[PDB]
Amino acid sequence: PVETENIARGKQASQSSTAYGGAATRAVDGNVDSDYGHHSVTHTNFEDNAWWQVDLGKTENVGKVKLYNRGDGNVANRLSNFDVVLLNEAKQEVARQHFDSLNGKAELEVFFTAKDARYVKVELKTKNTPLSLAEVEVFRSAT
Ligand SMILES: C[C@@H]1O[C@H](O)[C@@H](O)[C@H](O)[C@@H]1O
Ligand SMILES: [Ca+2]
Ligand code: NI
Repeated sequence: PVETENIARGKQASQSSTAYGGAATRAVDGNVDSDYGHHSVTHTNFEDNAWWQVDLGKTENVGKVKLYNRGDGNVANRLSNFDVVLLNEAKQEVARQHFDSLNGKAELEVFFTAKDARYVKVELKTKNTPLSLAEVEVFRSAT
């Protein structure tokens, strides 16, 4: 049971690198449109262990992180073999979940057990592959 407010929206975002103009802030712009050509999907270099991060700006009790995959050009499978990580204000890991695949689905819902975190990170574990996210949404645990 989570709150409805997407607390990642408009927050400071960063990523390992930026390519094809795929600014990290596109994942927190309030637009889940997954077509790259519509300018709301991020893109890093083709590199090893690409990552993307949002800073929630303070410590929040997180219950759910929802990822929206890229949908055009059939390169959806680049979001595979990845971690979703929650960090504290000191940037130490407080939670981590591993996923093989989204299995063709446009989105993934990730449920955390009432974790107090300031940062949310997506980390690819794969070589020479870019990280592209249409959107990352984060919701507080319902109190
Ligand atoms: C933005 C570009 O989109 C194309 O469809 C891909 O083939 C390229 O690899 C790159 O990701
Ligand atoms: Ca977006
Ligand atoms: Ni179009």
